[PDB]
Amino acid sequence: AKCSKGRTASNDACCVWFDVLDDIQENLFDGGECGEEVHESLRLTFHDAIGFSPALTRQGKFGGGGADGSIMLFSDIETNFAANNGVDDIVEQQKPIAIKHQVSFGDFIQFAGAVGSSNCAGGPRIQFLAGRSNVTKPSPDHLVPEPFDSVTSILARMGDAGFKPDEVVALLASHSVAAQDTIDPKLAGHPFDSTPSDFDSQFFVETLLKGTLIPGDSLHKGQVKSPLPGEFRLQSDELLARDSRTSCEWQSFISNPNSMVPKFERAMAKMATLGQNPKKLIDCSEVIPVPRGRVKQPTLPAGKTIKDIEASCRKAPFPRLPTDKGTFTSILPVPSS
Ligand code: HEM
Ligand SMILES: [Ca+2]
Ligand SMILES: [Ca+2]
Repeated sequence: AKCSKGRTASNDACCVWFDVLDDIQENLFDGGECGEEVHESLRLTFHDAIGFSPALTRQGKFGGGGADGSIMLFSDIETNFAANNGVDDIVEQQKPIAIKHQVSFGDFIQFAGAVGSSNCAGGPRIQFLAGRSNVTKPSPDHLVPEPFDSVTSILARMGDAGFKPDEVVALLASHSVAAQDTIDPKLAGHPFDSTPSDFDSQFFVETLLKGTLIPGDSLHKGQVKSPLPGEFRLQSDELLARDSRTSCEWQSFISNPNSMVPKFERAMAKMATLGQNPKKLIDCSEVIPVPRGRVKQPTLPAGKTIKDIEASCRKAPFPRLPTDKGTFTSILPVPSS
């Protein structure tokens, strides 16, 4: 099929997505940047999709429709769930764009996450299927993991949704391009790793450092001490890096950084289709841009040593990494306008 600007797709119904791509790249994402709107859009993929619970369905209760646009269509309900603090900003930015292009909310949310992540250095190229229906119901509350939930709780929730522990760790590669706004609002924009525009393994390294700093005036629910000026640390990430159920796979992204993109891609393709049958969607994956940037070598931050790493994988020692020279410079907050 002939799409706009001389582009083609095997299925004519993919053509619309090239026009959505141009709009979000130029406007929402300020010229194809891996910044604030990308980070928010990637988080939104999870907050929409994870509202899916076979455990509830099996007890004769509504379990949620998964990657169905519900968080957007029913934003008034879902964005007031506690675990959805901070999501309404991006939902309200995205909603009129989906409507103006007459594409479904569920499809738009996943598309924005896939396009956006491809803008990050060394980023993924997530599969993109289209055809999700807008006709759904609001998610039940209490289906989105919180940063104060135990590893047992997070793994049981994610397991109900369909993800093994290794896949939970892979999905958390997203925290390599990520910041917080609502855990400590005064430190809004402080990222989870030193490189929030690079889809790299710094998140996995830096979460294994000993927490030594309270970045603001106090700690807050869901937060623990951070290791580096400018960085923010979630309670949950700290625990998952160190728990025996997840610690080896956490370290695996440091030992074998080349695996991060493929494992994230596979887990995201699954997440993006919770509540859907791919065989009844169309494959518009070719619309997603090809990411740029090499696989970076993970390093220890300037001023840190191996003694600062709380190595937690029983079977295998923490890999030998280079250490950045000199003294550490505080990590810049992520810009937002
Ligand atoms: C496994 C349990 C998870 C927990 C407990 C968790 C928790 C959080 C929290 C507390 C924040 C900061 C929210 C705020 O204060 O602004 C956050 C941000 C983020 N999360 Fe996670 N998350 C998890 C899984 C995921 C998954 C599966 C993805 C997507 C694949 C994801 C993508 C992101 C992104 C990209 C951000 C950055 C948002 C921004 O910069 O505005 N998270 N997460
Ligand atoms: Ca949903
Ligand atoms: Ca990073």
